[PDB]
Amino acid sequence: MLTVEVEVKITADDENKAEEIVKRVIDEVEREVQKQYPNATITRTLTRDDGTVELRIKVKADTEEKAKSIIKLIEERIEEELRKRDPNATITRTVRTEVGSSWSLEHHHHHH
Repeated sequence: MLTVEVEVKITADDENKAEEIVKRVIDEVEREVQKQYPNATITRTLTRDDGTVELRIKVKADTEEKAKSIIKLIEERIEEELRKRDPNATITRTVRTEVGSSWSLEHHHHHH
């Protein structure tokens, strides 16, 4: 089990609504993801700013690929629902976790 974060910086005219709409999405997707991916735990961290909301979704899952699926469910719904109140909402997705432990120190020379 690995954890992966995605930091989506959202520029919006009404950041106050932007945050609350995204939260509504995260939770309505989360309850479904706990049934489809019972391994995958979603955590959310939003912080508002002068015409911005910094969204950080932390998905702890078996694989970051299946976690990318979960992130995409959140992406589609946050973008849709937010623009329905505020069309100024442009989201900028940046992956905060670059999946390490790539370098496998596989040392083996068995005498037979």
